[PDB]
Amino acid sequence: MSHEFQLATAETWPNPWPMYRALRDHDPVHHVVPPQRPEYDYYVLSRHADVWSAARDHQTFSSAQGLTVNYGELEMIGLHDTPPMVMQDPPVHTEFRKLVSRGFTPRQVETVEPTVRKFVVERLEKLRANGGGDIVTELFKPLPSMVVAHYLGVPEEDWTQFDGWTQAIVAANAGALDAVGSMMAYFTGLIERRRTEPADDAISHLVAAGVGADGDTAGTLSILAFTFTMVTAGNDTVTGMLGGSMPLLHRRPDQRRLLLDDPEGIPDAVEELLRLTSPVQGLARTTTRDVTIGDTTIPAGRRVLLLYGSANRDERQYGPDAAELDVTRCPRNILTFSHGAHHCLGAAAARMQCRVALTELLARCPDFEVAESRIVWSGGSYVRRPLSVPFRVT
Ligand code: HEM
Repeated sequence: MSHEFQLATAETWPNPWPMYRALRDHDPVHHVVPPQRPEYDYYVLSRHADVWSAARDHQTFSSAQGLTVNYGELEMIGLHDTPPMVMQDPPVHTEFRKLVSRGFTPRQVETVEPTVRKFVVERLEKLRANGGGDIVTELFKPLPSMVVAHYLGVPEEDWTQFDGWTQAIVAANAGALDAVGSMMAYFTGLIERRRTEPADDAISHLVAAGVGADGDTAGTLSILAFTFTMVTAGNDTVTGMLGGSMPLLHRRPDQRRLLLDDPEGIPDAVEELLRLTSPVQGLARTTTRDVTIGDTTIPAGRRVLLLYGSANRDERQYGPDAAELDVTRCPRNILTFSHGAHHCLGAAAARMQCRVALTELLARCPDFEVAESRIVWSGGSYVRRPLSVPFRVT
């Protein structure tokens, strides 16, 4: 047990909630001054109201210096020259987002759903036949990779090779030189193909809109950067949502009962699971001006950690039962996908995967066991996701 603020590790991901509660109740605008590195001080926002408003306010809370509390981030990763879309502010962010958004419509979520369902069924049946097993390795890891592949217009025949690169990158993001090289090489070819054979995906749309046309190397690089953004955005997060939901469901048979009796309640249940798992538990911003929130003034030029995971658990927004699973809650203004300019492009895709996985878990493996104490969590301070979830089926 610890109620003192610290960036999470594999060992402290099981139960960050009391720490968050202490912040919300006693220091909602919390100044962190690392004793070993006081020059790397930063601030932490834990309440729903403050996080909601800060996420929206890109003018005051910029994404352009990076999304971690590490002040050397952009040079450390090698993206200072031209940061990716998630590290762009408007207006730079706006045009590119408009173009790629053409590949994030109901059509793209709908076309991949039968493929998602088929894979979920295949893997859950294998688990059922074997009385359980490694649900993360066999389902919750590979599934989101296929969906990201779909959104990038990777042909189905290349999904296995694409999974290989994805896993190396995801593990490293939590070097991957072979993977980064293979992927950037593969997409160079695919982008070229989309010049003459455009489909309905985000890459096809970027190419059709003339990004990279007429020797615009920088444009082409932006498409390549977007592929890396997608791999890092759409994988560990979904695995976190899926794996993180398992103990929550297991320990509430009454809540499973509600959905067994009314499967049409599953979409609402997905929102509640997204609220409580909040796979992106926090991301940072940089203040562009001094800003006062209550009795605290955050100086210009400092990182501010937006604790989405805490905002999602704030009793001021969701009541004294905010810590509990209620699949009929219908929570509004969840922070799981942030809010404002950078609102997750993959929200509908993530929701669809959760819906299909939950539907089939209840239909195919209703009697299951999860030992929460034996879950292994990934390292990394921003995304909360299991590497392994003990899973037994009777
Ligand atoms: C449950 C799973 C997911 C969670 C919790 C999640 C969370 C988020 C969050 C919090 C942001 C905003 C980042 C910020 O505040 O700076 C974001 C952005 C983004 N996400 Fe997701 N995401 C998920 C799944 C996905 C999927 C499946 C995809 C792709 C199909 C995706 C693609 C993106 C992209 C491209 C952005 C950048 C948007 C922009 O900066 O304008 N995400 N996501």
